[PDB]
Amino acid sequence: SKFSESTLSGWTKPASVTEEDRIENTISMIKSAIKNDNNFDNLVYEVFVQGSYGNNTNVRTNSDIDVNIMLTSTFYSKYPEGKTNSDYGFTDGTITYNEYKNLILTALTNKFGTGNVTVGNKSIKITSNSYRVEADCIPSLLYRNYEYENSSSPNNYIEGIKYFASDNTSVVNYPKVHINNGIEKNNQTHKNYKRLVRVIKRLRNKMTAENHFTNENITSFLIECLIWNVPNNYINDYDTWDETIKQTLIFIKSSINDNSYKNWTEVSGMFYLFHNNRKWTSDDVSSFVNSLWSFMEYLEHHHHHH
Ligand SMILES: O=c1ccn([C@@H]2O[C@H](COP(=O)(O)OP(=O)(O)OP(=O)(O)O)[C@@H](O)[C@H]2O)c(=O)[nH]1
Ligand SMILES: [Mg+2]
Repeated sequence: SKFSESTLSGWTKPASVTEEDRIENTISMIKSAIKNDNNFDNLVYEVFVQGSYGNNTNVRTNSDIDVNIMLTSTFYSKYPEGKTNSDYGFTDGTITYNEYKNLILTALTNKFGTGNVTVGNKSIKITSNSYRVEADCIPSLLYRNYEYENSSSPNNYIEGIKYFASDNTSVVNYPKVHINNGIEKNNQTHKNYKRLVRVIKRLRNKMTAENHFTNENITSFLIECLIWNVPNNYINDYDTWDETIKQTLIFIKSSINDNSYKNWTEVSGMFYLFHNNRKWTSDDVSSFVNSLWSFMEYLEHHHHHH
């Protein structure tokens, strides 16, 4: 490629943490907002980091931390066919999602101030200078998937999250499963899986910045999922980032062309990566990979002259 091995390696680095305790302080301040609100006293819930910070795939220190505030004493379920809540001894919920969200908003408002809480479509932004909290908060309910492994046992399920965007469309994710699977792949690749994620994100940004290629449907989450689908041998068998990226692009192109991409899941394994309601298409990813291939000049220009 046109980039040195030193340059590529720099672009694999985790984003610097200019706070040392940013994740810690952020989780702790949000937890404090909830725990001191008496209206949560009888509720069970978890405050945890998801997205790029939860996966250690963040490439910019300035980016916002995604914090899930997940209710678990009331939850949603996916059952095997023909089963209902009463087959598992459950009610339809002692609190609705909107009631829970409004409690969360009150707690966050009391902690951070009404002018520093903004409700977006899929998250609540906290911009608190006083407590140094810059975070996207996702209030969710735990989602108990009993169907995936066909569990009739109330305590055996795959754990996800579910919430309703501000337009009331349903969103189901499996952030903890995603995190666990990404840790596993990192362990199997000598920590090079997440390094590869980070350098491909930085190269996407560089292609946009330098007017080579721009496609708003190529999200960071998509890039992480694409790289998670690269077989470990393409990461473990090479001695340079140049060659690792080269083989990654060859593999993704081949997999779109031979339709095997249709079996790829997101990192959680719980949804397919490509389908008709994703923001991206296979054409988008083909274009992205082709553009990266050209940007990196894996086909060297004539006489090494651009
Ligand atoms: O489970 C998910 C999570 C996220 N997304 C989609 O990914 C987009 C970002 O959602 P996230 O903010 O959770 O992803 P991320 O931290 O890894 O990436 P960045 O913040 O750096 O962008 C969102 O706009 C959503 O479209 C999913 O499709 N499924
Ligand atoms: Mg994010």
